[PDB]
Amino acid sequence: ADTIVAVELDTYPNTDIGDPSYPHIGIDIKSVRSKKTAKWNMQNGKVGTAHIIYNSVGKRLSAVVSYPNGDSATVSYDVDLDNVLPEWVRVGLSASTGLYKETNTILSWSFTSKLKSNSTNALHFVFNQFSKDQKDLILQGDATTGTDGNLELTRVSSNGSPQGSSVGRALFYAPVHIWESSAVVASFDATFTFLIKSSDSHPADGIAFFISNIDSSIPSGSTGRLLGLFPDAN
Amino acid sequence: ADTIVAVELDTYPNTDIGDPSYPHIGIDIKSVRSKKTAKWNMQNGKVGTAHIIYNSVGKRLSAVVSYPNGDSATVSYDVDLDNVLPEWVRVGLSASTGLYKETNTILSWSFTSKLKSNETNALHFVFNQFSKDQKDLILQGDATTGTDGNLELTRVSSNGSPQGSSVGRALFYAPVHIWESSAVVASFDATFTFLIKSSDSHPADGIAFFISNIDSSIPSGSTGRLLGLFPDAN
Amino acid sequence: ADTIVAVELDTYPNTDIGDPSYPHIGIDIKSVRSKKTAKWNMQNGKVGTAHIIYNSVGKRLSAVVSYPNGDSATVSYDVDLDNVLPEWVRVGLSASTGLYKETNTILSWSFTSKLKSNETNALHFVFNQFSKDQKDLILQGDATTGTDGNLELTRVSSNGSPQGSSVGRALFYAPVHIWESSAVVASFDATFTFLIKSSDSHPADGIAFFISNIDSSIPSGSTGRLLGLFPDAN
Amino acid sequence: ADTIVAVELDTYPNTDIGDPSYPHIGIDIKSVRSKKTAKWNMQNGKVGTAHIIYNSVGKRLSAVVSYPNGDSATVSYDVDLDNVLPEWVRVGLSASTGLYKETNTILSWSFTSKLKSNSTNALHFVFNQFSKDQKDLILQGDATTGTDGNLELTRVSSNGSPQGSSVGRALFYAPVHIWESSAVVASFDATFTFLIKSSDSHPADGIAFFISNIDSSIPSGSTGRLLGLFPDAN
Ligand SMILES: CO[C@@H]1O[C@H](CO)[C@@H](O[C@H]2O[C@H](CO)[C@@H](O)[C@H](O)[C@@H]2O)[C@H](O)[C@@H]1O
Ligand SMILES: CO[C@@H]1O[C@H](CO)[C@@H](O[C@H]2O[C@H](CO)[C@@H](O)[C@H](O)[C@@H]2O)[C@H](O)[C@@H]1O
Ligand SMILES: CO[C@@H]1O[C@H](CO)[C@@H](O[C@H]2O[C@H](CO)[C@@H](O)[C@H](O)[C@@H]2O)[C@H](O)[C@@H]1O
Ligand SMILES: CO[C@@H]1O[C@H](CO)[C@@H](O[C@H]2O[C@H](CO)[C@@H](O)[C@H](O)[C@@H]2O)[C@H](O)[C@@H]1O
Ligand SMILES: [Ca+2]
Ligand SMILES: [Ca+2]
Ligand SMILES: [Ca+2]
Ligand SMILES: [Ca+2]
Ligand SMILES: [Mn+2]
Ligand SMILES: [Mn+2]
Ligand SMILES: [Mn+2]
Ligand SMILES: [Mn+2]
Repeated sequence: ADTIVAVELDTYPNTDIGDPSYPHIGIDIKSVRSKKTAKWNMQNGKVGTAHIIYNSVGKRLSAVVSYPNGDSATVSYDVDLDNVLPEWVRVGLSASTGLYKETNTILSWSFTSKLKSNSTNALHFVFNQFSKDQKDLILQGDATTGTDGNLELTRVSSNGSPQGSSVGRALFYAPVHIWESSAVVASFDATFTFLIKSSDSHPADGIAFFISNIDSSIPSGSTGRLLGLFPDAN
Repeated sequence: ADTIVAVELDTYPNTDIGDPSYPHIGIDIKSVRSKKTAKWNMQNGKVGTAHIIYNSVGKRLSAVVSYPNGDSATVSYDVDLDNVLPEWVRVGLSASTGLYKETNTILSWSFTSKLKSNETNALHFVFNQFSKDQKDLILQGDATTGTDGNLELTRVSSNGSPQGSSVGRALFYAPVHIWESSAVVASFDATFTFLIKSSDSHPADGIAFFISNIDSSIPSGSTGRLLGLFPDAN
Repeated sequence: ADTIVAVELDTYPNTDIGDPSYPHIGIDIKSVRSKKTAKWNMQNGKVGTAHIIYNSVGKRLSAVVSYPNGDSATVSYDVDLDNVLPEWVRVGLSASTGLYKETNTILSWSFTSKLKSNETNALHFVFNQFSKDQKDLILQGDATTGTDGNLELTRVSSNGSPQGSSVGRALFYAPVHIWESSAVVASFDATFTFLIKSSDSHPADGIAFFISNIDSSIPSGSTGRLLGLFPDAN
Repeated sequence: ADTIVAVELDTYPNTDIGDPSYPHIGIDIKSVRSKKTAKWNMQNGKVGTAHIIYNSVGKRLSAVVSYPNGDSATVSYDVDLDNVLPEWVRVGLSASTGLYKETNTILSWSFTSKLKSNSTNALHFVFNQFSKDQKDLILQGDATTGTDGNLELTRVSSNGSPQGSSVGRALFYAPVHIWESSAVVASFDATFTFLIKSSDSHPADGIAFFISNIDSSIPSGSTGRLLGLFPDAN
């Protein structure tokens, strides 16, 4: 299967599969069943910001999600990504809807990865605007870009209305050398701003930043609770 | 054919096709026949640094090549890249040998592109070492990656000996959005360090940083004076 | 006197001292009488962006001023700043009013300087929010920081009204090493966003990004057309 | 007393004040007695690199010291620096010798701090070469810069021999806004490369990256095991 590291903003509690019984942020290591979660109040129709930091030296993947009012949720998990991820990866953003839905709108996305010995390899990109033809993104499933300048990870019905059983992802075009055996520091950070909007009984399913094998594809049947990330709930 | 913008470090005077009659640096705009050149003393077997700066506001593409002893060559050309390049490009390094040869070894290469506004998209990468399997580079022709942690643009022997009739290029994997009609600033810079070494009667043929259409390939017969860049000498 | 290189956003035509007869951006080198100007449509009450670029290869001091409707004015002047500026400087923002007035509100300011090779010294600061007690800015004359996250270079009344005969500057706290003899490029850039509002159909006097000796202070009487920069209009 | 957060590269075990009985990197929070240490193989006369990372999400102050053969030592300590540091600080490098001595030579220092909320205030500096009159560094005690491009924190004799009972520090000229209550992520990193050379039975006393109140000065008698940081060994 693919190998997945993800920070999910999980708007829908699937308690059947380990979710806590609230919207949450969580850190996913090779499983949709988060290794750590924090209660998250998603603010409907508001623009949130997710910051994801992996500290290669502290061996700690950390995330915060916040909204302009001050409200933030924070999660940290101690992990050495050297033992999890392959050396080369693609990075991206994933969202899904299932029986319930929400807009999974990305308004900006940056990423910085650095491999240090004494000499550094580094990759930084920032999207503050997405083109209708955003050639440096691989769009997968239902994901689209433009002309409002946003990345729509799942189907949105152009009057702005979220569609259910949708799954979409965007990966940065270039593979990322995310760790190296000889790298003293293999750190990365990612930032994205998003607009989740739902009028549903409950919003579902969430957005994730993720790191995958290079050839990673949306697994068959990963709408809903699987966030476009996983083939199953294991 | 391809659309090419390049800064050449041309180790070989092809005075039959417009070269000045000395090793030179030059700024190539859709032709191997540089728009501006400066005399350049290539220092055999020394590590040189090339800095390329495109100032989108100043509409000036500038280049310096220097060596540790301070000796530098500078060229600037006034040009609006909006009128030359397609919106989406690949950026890369090119080198060739012909009837004469030299090593065209790249030891480092960084690039930063930024589009403002009204906000900023950016791409920055830096390579200080090149891996055997450098997945974020499209290698073309004879170009191979390290060790000695180096990018060899043209054929060299494992024991350091350059080959004639060689052409190779390395392009960053991701397409770059190099300008956009609504960009207030569409600037970029590139830097690379290189080791050109020859025991030939004359070193040839040079190294270029270039920017091409996304699908750019080595044009047939662009070994030698063309310097993996152009289909002919027009 | 101080030594001043400035990029002026001059709102008030002082035709008796060589201003053209329209609001303009200009490049000032040791004189308030710009070496080069471009006509500028100041958009009253709109948030403008100024971007300022110089490197020691092209030696072209460029500035663009743009508003989010996409109107922009650009000005460039080739000038060798090695020959103009002290090696070490402070960098700053300055603004002034005289008989006529405007708010000279800075909403953000960023600056980068670099000296490469053989390696890099760099200074980069970004202020997107100014703090009430901004310990890394030297505020001079009427300049004040909020709350409201803004820098008001010149005095604004309680009722929102800009006051005349005001001058103020903010300089970054650290000296900046603007050129170094062994450097093979020296580059700087600066960007700032600003909000000039006038209810006089006579906004005055304007805002400058400036570079000066480290001990630079507001020349006496440099309110109004002298922009907080010059002791006289020579 | 100053408030000190520091990462120490402690060459000399002062077991009577809680050092482990080996050279060590440690995390110091308001005491010379490190909250956490790791055993460190100081490679006499090799250029080492220290990397220090903290962010306010993960709140893990991590540091690694490595040498080009790939030997590294890492230490991390979870600590909420909001509760330790003043909001504004100066950042610096400190070193000392006592009865025993070592060159405490700094070959490079880079620092970045950022305060993000909605998408950022930032300070970044890098010194790869120290200038004889480095106007953006505040040198304290025995510390001296240039003409060799290095910063010698402690006294080195004309014949190359390091002197005992020496303390010197370099702080960056500007105050750094290390935390802000409205920031959702405050982060800093620091990298420095160093060359510790002893010809004796033993090297002492070590080098620290430190963060302090803006008016921080060398405490009296803080040569030796106090590393220029602390007034006592409490
Ligand atoms: C076992 O019963 C299930 O009930 C839920 C909804 O109540 C439904 O889950 C689907 O929709 C949610 C919300 O989008 C997703 O999280 C799930 O993955 C799934 O698609 C089941 O289908 C059943 O009715
Ligand atoms: C007609 O004579 C030409 O002679 C030159 C060199 O003697 C040769 O040029 C080749 O080699 C150079 C140097 O490497 C390249 O720049 C050229 O493109 C070419 O490959 C010509 O082929 C002719 O013989
Ligand atoms: C000529 O006498 C004055 O009238 C002028 C206006 O022409 C005024 O100049 C002041 O105001 C302008 C606009 O703000 C500035 O550019 C000048 O420097 C100055 O402050 C004089 O002060 C007198 O009123
Ligand atoms: C016990 O008397 C002293 O001997 C110690 C060392 O054992 C010496 O300490 C000095 O040197 C060490 C090593 O440099 C430092 O860590 C100390 O702080 C101090 O400078 C004393 O000075 C006496 O010689
Ligand atoms: Ca869920
Ligand atoms: Ca040639
Ligand atoms: Ca004027
Ligand atoms: Ca000690
Ligand atoms: Mn979950
Ligand atoms: Mn040529
Ligand atoms: Mn003017
Ligand atoms: Mn210790």
